[PDB]
Amino acid sequence: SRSIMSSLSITLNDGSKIPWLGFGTGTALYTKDAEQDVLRAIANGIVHLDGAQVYGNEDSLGAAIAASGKPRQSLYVTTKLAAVPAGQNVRDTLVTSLKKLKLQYVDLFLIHTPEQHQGNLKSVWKQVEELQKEGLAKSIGVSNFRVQDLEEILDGASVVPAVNQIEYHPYVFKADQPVIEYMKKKNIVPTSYGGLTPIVRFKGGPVDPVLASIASRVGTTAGQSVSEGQVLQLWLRAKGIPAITTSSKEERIKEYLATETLPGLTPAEVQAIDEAGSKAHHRVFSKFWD
Repeated sequence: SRSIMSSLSITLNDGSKIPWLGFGTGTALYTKDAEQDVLRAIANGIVHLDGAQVYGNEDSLGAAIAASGKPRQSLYVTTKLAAVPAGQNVRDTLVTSLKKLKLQYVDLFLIHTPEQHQGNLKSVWKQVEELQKEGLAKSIGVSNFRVQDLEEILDGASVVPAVNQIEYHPYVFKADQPVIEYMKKKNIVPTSYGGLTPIVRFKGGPVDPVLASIASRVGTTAGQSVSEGQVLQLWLRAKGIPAITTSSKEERIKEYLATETLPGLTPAEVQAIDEAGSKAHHRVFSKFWD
């Protein structure tokens, strides 16, 4: 049965392994849908589940884990700090998350965005470092942090964030080159959300014929049909960047799973996607980056 051990994973700077393929509750409107989506993801073999405080779906993620019958120790669970409610501290929010998730610890706890902690980034990160010492979060990281934001929290830090979860796909490749290079020097692993943006929101752009050509190649090598969407995930796999996905259709979930083991892209293929993506800038989330 699929588990963290039995799945493709990426090693973090603290020694632990995060599964390369993840599934996120995202901005799912109804918790009833969110629960069924996570159940579908676990049942089809995804073992990395991404939640957040701010969208209220931790309860459904916890209920789905309990209802799936899969041992919690087989699964990697992430959640993310929203704004700190008045009269509370960071630890208070994680205790609340863990009660909703029905867990004793999360595998990964992230600051969801620097925009919610303006003037307090150093303080918040120190609090997150203490939550790792306390045993409530195995690994700690950030989300949507620019180079400027990382410099701020790294000044006088005892722990370097294990990951920076960001929007990442070919249409932000050119703009993100500085933060990607910075993270590589500090050994911060980027993780991707929004990986299918080019073909879901901007179909008809310059990357499409490149994806079509590469999908035909990968499919010929593998002996099965391969989609443009699967090539976008192989692009992330080739860069060592975990892909957090969002679609709930069992047919698409099975497509995602296949990308874990499809033939990898060659250097010329990755470069061709980099180039074609660099012909357009389309940033869908965290617009303060622009």
